[PDB]
Amino acid sequence: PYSLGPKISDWDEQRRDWLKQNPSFPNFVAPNKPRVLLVTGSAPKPCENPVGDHYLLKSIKNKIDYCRIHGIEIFYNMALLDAEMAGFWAKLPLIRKLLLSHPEIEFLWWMDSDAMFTDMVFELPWERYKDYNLVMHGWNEMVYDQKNWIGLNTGSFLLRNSQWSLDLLDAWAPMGPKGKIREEAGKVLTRELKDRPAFEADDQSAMVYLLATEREKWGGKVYLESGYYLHGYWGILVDRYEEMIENHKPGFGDHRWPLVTHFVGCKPCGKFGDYPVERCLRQMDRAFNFGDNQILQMYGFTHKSLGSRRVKPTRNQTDRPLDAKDEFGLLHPPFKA
Amino acid sequence: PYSLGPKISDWDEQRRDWLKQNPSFPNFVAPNKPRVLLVTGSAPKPCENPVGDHYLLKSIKNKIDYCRIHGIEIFYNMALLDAEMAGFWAKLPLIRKLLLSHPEIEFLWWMDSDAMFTDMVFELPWERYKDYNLVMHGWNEMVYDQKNWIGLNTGSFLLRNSQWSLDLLDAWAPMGPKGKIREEAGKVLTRELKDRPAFEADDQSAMVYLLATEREKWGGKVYLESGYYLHGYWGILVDRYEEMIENHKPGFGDHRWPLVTHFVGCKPCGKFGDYPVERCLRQMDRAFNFGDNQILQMYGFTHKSLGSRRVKPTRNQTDRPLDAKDEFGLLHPPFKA
Ligand SMILES: [Mn+2]
Ligand SMILES: [Mn+2]
Repeated sequence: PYSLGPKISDWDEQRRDWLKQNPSFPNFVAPNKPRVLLVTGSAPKPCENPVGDHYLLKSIKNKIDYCRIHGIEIFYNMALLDAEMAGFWAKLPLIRKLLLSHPEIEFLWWMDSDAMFTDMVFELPWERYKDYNLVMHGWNEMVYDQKNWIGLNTGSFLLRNSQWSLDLLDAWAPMGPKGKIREEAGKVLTRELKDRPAFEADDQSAMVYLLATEREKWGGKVYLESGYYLHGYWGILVDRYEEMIENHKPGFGDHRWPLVTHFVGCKPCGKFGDYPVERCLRQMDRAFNFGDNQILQMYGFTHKSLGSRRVKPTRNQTDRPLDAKDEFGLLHPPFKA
Repeated sequence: PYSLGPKISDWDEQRRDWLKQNPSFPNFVAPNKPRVLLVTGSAPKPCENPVGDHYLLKSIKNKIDYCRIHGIEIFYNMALLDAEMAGFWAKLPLIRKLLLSHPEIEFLWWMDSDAMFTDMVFELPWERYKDYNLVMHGWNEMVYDQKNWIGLNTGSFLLRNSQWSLDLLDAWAPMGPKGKIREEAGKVLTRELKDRPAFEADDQSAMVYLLATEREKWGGKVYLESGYYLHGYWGILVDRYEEMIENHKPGFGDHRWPLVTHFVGCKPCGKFGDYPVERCLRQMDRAFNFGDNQILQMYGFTHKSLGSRRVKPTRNQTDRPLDAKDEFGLLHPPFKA
């Protein structure tokens, strides 16, 4: 029987004792501000589609920028820790290892390489989640009533460092082991979930199924967020960027200015995507520049357009660089004070 | 004539005033630990040789890991701010912009994309530099006496946020403007510097020439460091990794375990390069794994060999993960306390 690791039952007590013995490493860097580790990753080998690595590079630059502004540490994984949990299941062993190795982290933010930050101002509403252990974008009706395989998203989620979360990982992993287990679990998921195509079990479908069938055990500590785009499906966002620039401003996080643009269905690095690679790549460039404009503007620059790598000044140089203060206070924000 | 920007003459007073008004952003994060921003970058377009982008991705992962452990923020530039200062000269306008935009940073650490951290334990000896404004790997005799074009290295250096440094940037830039200026400067540099081949002016040669011709003006505040490999030439280091693993341990930073392995002359993003690309990529793989083993060790894994992307456990999983303080104290080091 597959196991993520030796059973731990007293992790909340272990963390409590460790935190008391190591006050230099508090789990809350401030009142309503948990210590957060953002975790992402990609394969240790070059992309099968070679230009895909350039897009991975732009993706990590984008996350570096958001995390620098917001005081979040980053871990970038390139190692397969468990051959049975390859592919999109690889995040489970990695997450468990990081939680157990970093008792000082309160929340782990898993974020796919193909999920891009497009609101550099918006800060997660941490106080909203003080009584919750897992936060995912999604809708209660789609998950619990319809059992829709896209009723939630596992490409951008928050998981609290807690015994509950270790237990959740154990309950989530069973459909993952490569081979007959994952193949047959995929048949179950396609039969039981709404709108799922035929393919081996994936972690997102497995989470929908877990929550829909075991709601009494898990649902009370799960927050399905639909107020802002913790995950934002690219197809309904990327063509609207210029309208957002004209009508809105960074900071909204929702349809007015999405926190995350996530390129589900695109395969820039592998093969067999649902959308043409050329369309995906050009929209990924637009999303990158949409986010990057918010970084460059702190420094007096902007992209000439969302489709151009070239930048231009937004203002003249000055011999009093400290008299202004950037429009959105991202050079010296309270998240880093 | 070319100018990096309008003349500022009172930057030290401006920073002093800003720091007093913004005590939430001190320029020293600990008694003798300056606030440091590590700056790197790469050209905005995809590599002409697509696999080059994979190596840029491995490079930034490596820097993320070192900087997470050592409490250093990262800025990754992909924008050309000045068309005249193309190529490696592009770091001058970038550095100036970042210094003037981040008064809270005390040192900017410029590090090339082809420079990799290979000692994850070693911390820079900041107190050694308390009376200096520019720290580069090199030798006084090679720069000031021999005027050798490789007597110092500008691919990994520390520059203090100060008026002196603004003035240094102004004095360093004049040979940079692309075209006739850079071409004619290259003829002067090849004539005046020892061992320099014939090519247009580069920023490293221009720094040797500045210091050798204007030592009274600049030399007092420059620290040419040779006690550890703030820069380390890959061609003499990479073959010795096995010997280092057998005989030494991380933390020395020098010939026993180099802080930086720098792949000067390797150009995996372009078509040429001074050295055969095959050895370049194989040795970049080894340097990445040499550094990555120090990260993975914390988590109970190691690369199967220095040439392999695969990893293996170094120990069994446990239900008491917090009793093991990792060998080199990198999970909870004092740099992040
Ligand atoms: Mn995804
Ligand atoms: Mn270099």
